[PDB]
Amino acid sequence: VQLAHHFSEPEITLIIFGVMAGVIGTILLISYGIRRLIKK
Amino acid sequence: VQLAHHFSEPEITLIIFGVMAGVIGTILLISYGIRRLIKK
Repeated sequence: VQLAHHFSEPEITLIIFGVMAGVIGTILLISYGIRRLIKK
Repeated sequence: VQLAHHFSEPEITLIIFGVMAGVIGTILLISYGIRRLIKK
């Protein structure tokens, strides 16, 4: 993870990041649900 | 995933919206995946 920005604050980069973060949270929830289904 | 610009003018408003949008997109993808599998 070497990112690809730093100077100034690209509003698009942060907005994109927020969208990505929401997707990641949903994925994490799905993984937990999948584990519950399996496990045992 | 609109990118033409025309919803949240303010940053936090758009970044927060993007995060919400990402979660929605993930949910849509899951529904599509389920359909490909074919439920019932």
